[PDB]
Amino acid sequence: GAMGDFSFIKALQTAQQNFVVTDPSLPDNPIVYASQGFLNLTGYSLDQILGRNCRFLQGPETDPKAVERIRKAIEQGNDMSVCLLNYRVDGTTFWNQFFIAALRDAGGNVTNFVGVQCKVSDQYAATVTKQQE
Amino acid sequence: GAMGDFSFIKALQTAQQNFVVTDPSLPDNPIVYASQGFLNLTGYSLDQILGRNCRFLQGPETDPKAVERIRKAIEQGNDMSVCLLNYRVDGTTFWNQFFIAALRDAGGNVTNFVGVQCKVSDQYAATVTKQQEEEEE
Ligand SMILES: *[C@@]12=NC3=[C]C([C])=C([C])[C]=C3N([C][C]([O])[C]([O])[C]([O])[C]OP([O])([O])=O)C1=NC(=O)[N]C2=O
Ligand SMILES: *[C@@]12=NC3=[C]C([C])=C([C])[C]=C3N([C][C]([O])[C]([O])[C]([O])[C]OP([O])([O])=O)C1=NC(=O)[N]C2=O
Repeated sequence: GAMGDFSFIKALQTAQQNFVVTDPSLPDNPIVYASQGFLNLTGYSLDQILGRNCRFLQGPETDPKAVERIRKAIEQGNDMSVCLLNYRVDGTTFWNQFFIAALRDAGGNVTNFVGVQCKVSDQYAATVTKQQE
Repeated sequence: GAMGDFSFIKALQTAQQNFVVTDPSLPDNPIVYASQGFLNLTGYSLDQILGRNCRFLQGPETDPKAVERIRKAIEQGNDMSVCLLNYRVDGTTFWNQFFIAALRDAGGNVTNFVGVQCKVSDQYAATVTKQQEEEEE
């Protein structure tokens, strides 16, 4: 039973609270801050996270074509998105649809990236990957 | 058959988020960084934003009780989820659902705030302010 019973108000607030911030000033664009939401999704504690590129969430069966695409996406310094196979701290798997935006200072330089992460269904993942031509 | 699930909506909802960063170390906690999404939604250019407390988005029909709760949260270094009525640069209004995330330095002082903002519906706003007040009883 799912059809009537969707709580879009909690869903939306949850949406706002799963994120990381990265610092492309630093080498390999590490995560430097992370939300509690992100902790709960991934299962990793802060100490295992900050200082790294969140490509650590990737693993064996992650699509490299997709990874390639999103790195290409981020390269000019702009706002793109992607769905990727991601591994929890316990090795379990989940689809991660996430959206990356650049933060800019008074010089119009990208100081930081912010990324909101959304766990999504196999069905969703099929869809978004099928639409690749 | 009937294809789809909740995660499709969640995905759509997270795609509507945009971001700012403020600096409470500075006077009056001004915006210092912003994403393109924040400019589009509000209508202001980057130049017109950076350096201002983002209360400039507020106006005459903004719930003052809500604004004050925000101020309390900020003073205490707490996170805060809230829906406000904001005004674009052109005068038009919209409901702003946003999450304020406290950020600390190594001394454990608040040095930044991260803001995730979101345009939401009259129905959303209605329901949410309605869910408040009850909470106050
Ligand atoms: C990670 N989300 C995420 C969040 C931000 C703000 C940024 C800038 C990147 C991501 N990534 C992508 C990752 O860091 C990396 O850019 C890609 O792997 C492609 O580049 P490489 O160097 O590996 O070729 C995220 N990747 C994820 O797997 N999950 C996320 O949530
Ligand atoms: C502004 N969003 C927003 C984002 C962050 C990260 C922070 C710290 C604050 C906000 N505000 C609140 C506003 O700046 C101000 O701090 C409050 O009004 C506090 O009370 P006072 O009485 O000092 O004004 C935002 N307010 C909005 O209206 N819209 C935003 O997007």
